[PDB]
Amino acid sequence: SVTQTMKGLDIQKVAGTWYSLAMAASDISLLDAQSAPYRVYVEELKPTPEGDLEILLQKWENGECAQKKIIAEKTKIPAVFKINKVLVLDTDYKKYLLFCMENSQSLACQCLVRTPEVDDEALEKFDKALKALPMHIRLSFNPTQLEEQCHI
Amino acid sequence: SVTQTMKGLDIQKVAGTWYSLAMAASDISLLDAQSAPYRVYVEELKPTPEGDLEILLQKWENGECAQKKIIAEKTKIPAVFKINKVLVLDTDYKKYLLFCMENSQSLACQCLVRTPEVDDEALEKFDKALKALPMHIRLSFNPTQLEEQCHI
Ligand SMILES: CCCCCCCCCCCC(=O)O
Ligand SMILES: CCCCCCCCCCCC(=O)O
Ligand SMILES: [Cl-]
Ligand SMILES: [Cl-]
Repeated sequence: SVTQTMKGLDIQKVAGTWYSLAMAASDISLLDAQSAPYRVYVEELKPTPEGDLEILLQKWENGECAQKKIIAEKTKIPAVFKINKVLVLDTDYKKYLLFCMENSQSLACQCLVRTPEVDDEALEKFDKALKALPMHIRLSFNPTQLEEQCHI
Repeated sequence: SVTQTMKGLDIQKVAGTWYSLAMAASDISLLDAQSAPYRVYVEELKPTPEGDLEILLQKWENGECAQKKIIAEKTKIPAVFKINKVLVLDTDYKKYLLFCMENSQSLACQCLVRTPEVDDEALEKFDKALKALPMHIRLSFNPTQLEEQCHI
């Protein structure tokens, strides 16, 4: 599984606007196509007062880019949420957030960033985090693509 | 461009059987689909006595895995061949070979290995080599997939 988790995570401080700067997955089929199952682009995190996590994302399907609203239910553990588990690996709230989704084992991780900008330090932390994980596909987006619906 | 090249390359010593262990590209569309243009799997390098390079590869197209024979013409420079330029970055002849293809700028690099085995040292050299290059997609294959036509 994923052996890395943010201690003392303040879910309220991750609210707002994020960009899916990089994505990686255990299996090529999870991200290879615009419509692959883990090819989802984060737009906004809406934490509830009850401590759950409403996610706004983009997902390409039936040939166009759909906006989708998902709920990740809090758990026993603070850096873990359920839909499929969502684990928050690391974040500084103001610049970057790393997270992984795992089922059952299918696994996908992203480097979220606050601005439409290539952040090398945050890409570095993502790479370090991935070293320990059995990834077979990695994608990254350029600033033009970050400002486009479904990163086209 | 690519700023890395094997000094003193003995083209005759790269003959024989190779496996496409990892691939990376400047643009997602160059490797994302089974039929993407730089998604080609090396099977065998046949150097000519004239010093050219006959390549046997697999390429998925019109829904099946085709065997294709290509000629890379030698140039002024020994670690450079022409079809699109092919640059040999590094090789130890017995275990791994790193190479890049560039046009015009579209760029794709592979980590070839001699055996159907995950070679971490060779994946490390590939990563180091890629750091200096503007890659946005990376793929890697497992030993089951290395023994299959078109790595399925
Ligand atoms: C705390 C960060 C929340 C991470 C956002 C995850 C959004 C996608 C989760 C499930 C993706 C899917 O529906 O395939
Ligand atoms: C010296 C190593 C030779 C490298 C093998 C390159 C094979 C593919 C080159 C062109 C690929 C294509 O046809 O798209
Ligand atoms: Cl729980
Ligand atoms: Cl020449």
